Amino acid sequence: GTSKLKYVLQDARFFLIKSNNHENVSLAKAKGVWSTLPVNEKKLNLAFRSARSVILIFSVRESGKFQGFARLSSESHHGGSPIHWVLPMLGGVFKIDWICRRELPFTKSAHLTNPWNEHKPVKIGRDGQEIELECGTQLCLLFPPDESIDLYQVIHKM
Ligand SMILES: Oc1cnnc(S)n1
Ligand SMILES: Oc1cnnc(S)n1
Repeated sequence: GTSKLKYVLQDARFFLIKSNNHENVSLAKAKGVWSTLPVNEKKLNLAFRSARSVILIFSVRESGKFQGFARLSSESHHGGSPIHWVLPMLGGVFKIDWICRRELPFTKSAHLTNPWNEHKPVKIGRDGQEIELECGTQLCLLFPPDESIDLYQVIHKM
């Protein structure tokens, strides 16, 4: 069902994350981690303390798709096991819990606009662009359900 998903997304904040390659999204899906540039690290740390859930919606540059979405489970932290990001600065590491590892083509989100980016289609935005609550909620509900994920453990972290 979609009820636990809606519960996780209640009053959440949403951020568009743009990866330059598929390899970095693969690492994030395998290890439950993300790292970003300092400007966005600051925004995400501020958001993590401000909201019951912070959702990252991932899109690989030039792919024409989103590759899934995940919820921050921590603020960024330095040290830890090194992540071999295939780079084209990546300071702290956020731990993330994946909510959906399935893709969504941009053609399916054409009816959603982001008020925080001039009401342009939600696929449009720089890395770190915040997505308004209603737009982000509907975008997440468009993804195919990911039956491999159990949101019970995520709900307990809120
Ligand atoms: O492709 C990637 C991987 N990790 N951080 C960033 S900003 N981009
Ligand atoms: O939580 C973390 C931090 N750093 N590396 C890994 S693999 N996980």
